[PDB]
Amino acid sequence: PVWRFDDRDVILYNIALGATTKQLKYVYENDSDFQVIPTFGHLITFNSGKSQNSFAKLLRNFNPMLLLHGEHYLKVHSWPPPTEGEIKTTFEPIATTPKGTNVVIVHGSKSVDNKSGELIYSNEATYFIRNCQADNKVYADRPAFATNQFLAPKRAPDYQVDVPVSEDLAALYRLSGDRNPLQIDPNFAKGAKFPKPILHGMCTYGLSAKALIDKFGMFNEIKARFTGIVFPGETLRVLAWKESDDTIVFQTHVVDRGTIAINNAAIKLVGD
Amino acid sequence: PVWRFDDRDVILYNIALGATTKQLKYVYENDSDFQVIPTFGHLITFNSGKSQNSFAKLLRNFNPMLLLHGEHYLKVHSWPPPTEGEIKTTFEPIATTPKGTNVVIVHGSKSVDNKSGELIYSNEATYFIRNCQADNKVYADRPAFATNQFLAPKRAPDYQVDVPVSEDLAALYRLSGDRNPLQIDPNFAKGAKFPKPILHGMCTYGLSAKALIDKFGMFNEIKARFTGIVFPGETLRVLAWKESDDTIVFQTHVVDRGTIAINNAAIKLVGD
Ligand SMILES: CCCCCCC[C@@H](O)CC(=O)SCCNC(=O)CCNC(=O)[C@H](O)C(C)(C)COP(=O)(O)OP(=O)(O)OC[C@H]1O[C@@H](n2cnc3c(N)ncnc32)[C@H](O)[C@@H]1OP(=O)(O)O
Ligand SMILES: CCCCCCC[C@@H](O)CC(=O)SCCNC(=O)CCNC(=O)[C@H](O)C(C)(C)COP(=O)(O)OP(=O)(O)OC[C@H]1O[C@@H](n2cnc3c(N)ncnc32)[C@H](O)[C@@H]1OP(=O)(O)O
Repeated sequence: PVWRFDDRDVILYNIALGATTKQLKYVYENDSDFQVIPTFGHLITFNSGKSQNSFAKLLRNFNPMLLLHGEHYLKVHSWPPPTEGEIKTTFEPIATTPKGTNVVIVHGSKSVDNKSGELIYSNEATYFIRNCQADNKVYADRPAFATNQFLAPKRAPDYQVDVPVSEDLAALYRLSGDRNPLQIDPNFAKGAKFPKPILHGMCTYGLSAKALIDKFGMFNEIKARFTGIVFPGETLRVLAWKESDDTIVFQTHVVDRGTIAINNAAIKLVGD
Repeated sequence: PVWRFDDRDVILYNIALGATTKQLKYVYENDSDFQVIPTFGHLITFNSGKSQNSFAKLLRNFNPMLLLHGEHYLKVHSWPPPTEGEIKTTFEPIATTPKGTNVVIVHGSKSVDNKSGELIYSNEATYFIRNCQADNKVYADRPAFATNQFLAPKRAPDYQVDVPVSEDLAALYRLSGDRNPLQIDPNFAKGAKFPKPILHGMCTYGLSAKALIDKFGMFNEIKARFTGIVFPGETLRVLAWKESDDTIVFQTHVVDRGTIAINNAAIKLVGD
């Protein structure tokens, strides 16, 4: 379950989240401040091989076509996140909860340096799966940040910014590891009850992450709920509330349809 | 000297050349017509290890910073080009010719399938190197197509298309293998007497090739002279003439400055 990556991966990922040559630190591997947007650490989800599917042991009548990314939580334990090297990931179940004819499963992971043993990333993916069953069980504990609902305060955001999503971004973003046909193949997306392919939840998430970093700087911790779908070609609106010296609460909206794509979300800033 | 590549490399390359999700044949690995734009075969130039620099052994006063891609010839011998596998490449010098304080050097290569021995690609790369010296020598015979002038006919073009070059295109394109700082680092480009980083010769070429394919179909042989620089953010204009059942002659102009970027160029269409 070893993920091998280098600056090519870093740059291909950063570019997909909107890094331009105005920011050589994200797109040029020899730049003095070369760095990867920390949501990159989620990619153990897709590049750890067969063991990454171990959540499915707990599901009855699982059709991957009907799976949606429901929430994601990511912690970077070792700062800054590496731009090259080797990471070994170990997976474990956290919880399964029936929601009507749906299931919500929480899949937990730890990602270490495969050379040294050093803890680098921790992830908790939550899937919302339609027409699926599972036992009502809790298996493991979670950090508070991961279950914080991070309700936006009832006041205007301290910061707001629009982020265009290219019609072709899913095709580029998916090269980072998530080959799900759902986001590229119209006939597959049609079988999952969408009128055309949708945008990877983790893409919206990274686009939001990137926008927040330009404004508030780097973070080592992130959690969010995917509350509504995004299509390639649409324009996102990232709303940000600075709730402490440390913590930025946010929402990502779809300008075009007036829905909320990301809710119950926050980042925790690395300090100085 | 083994290049390992797969659908990811293919799609990453296709996108940099302007392939969109309207063309799933170029950007989705499970499309039944999944295929790579054949200029992909030049990439042995960058993905074959240290032996690929062997041309420099014939050079005196060589500074890589002062190197420019001068001409390029590619033949595809095995149709269609593979979208995954392993290719072993071997290189030979073809010619060195001093032009005043410059050197023109031609670097020959054959790229086989590493498992089978099958000739996949052949390349002839011509570099124009400023402030360089070399002997006046001819080492090898060359195909007619590689040395053809392909004079643009006097009549009006049969076909004409504009191809906009994103200002960020260099940053994506170079992930296909060519890591030269000339195209990304403004400081290095300044050392080369360019007011901003230039676009990769092979990108202009691939962009041009892509546009030619959308109109004329697939080709298995291509040759072009790089006669003018291109800057990312500029608009290319491809000019084309059908000169036989086999052969399409072209040029690529830079609209913004009224220069000729690619001249003395043709493609050989794939048969029936
Ligand atoms: C190899 C590993 C593979 C793993 C990665 C897989 C590949 C990935 O590429 C997949 C993707 O990227 S898919 C795209 C990203 N996600 C989305 O777009 C989801 C957008 N949100 C929605 O369509 C709805 O919130 C929707 C449809 C999810 C739910 O909305 P509703 O149908 O209106 O459900 P609702 O009636 O609101 O809620 C029922 C109960 O579920 C809880 N809940 C709601 N949304 C949730 C969510 N997003 N995550 C977790 N739980 C959620 C509610 O609390 C409710 O519970 P309760 O009744 O106890 O209050
Ligand atoms: C393993 C790793 C290897 C890596 C390899 C490559 C890595 C890459 O990153 C490199 C790139 O992509 S660099 C960018 C691409 N190239 C360009 O943009 C060049 C555009 N062309 C020019 O600026 C000029 O034609 C220019 C500057 C090239 C020449 O024009 P001039 O200085 O005006 O010279 P001129 O008076 O026109 O001619 C002098 C003699 O040189 C010959 N010549 C001219 N252009 C040539 C060319 N493009 N190719 C070959 N020979 C050329 C002329 O024939 C003339 O010789 P003669 O008088 O005997 O005929």
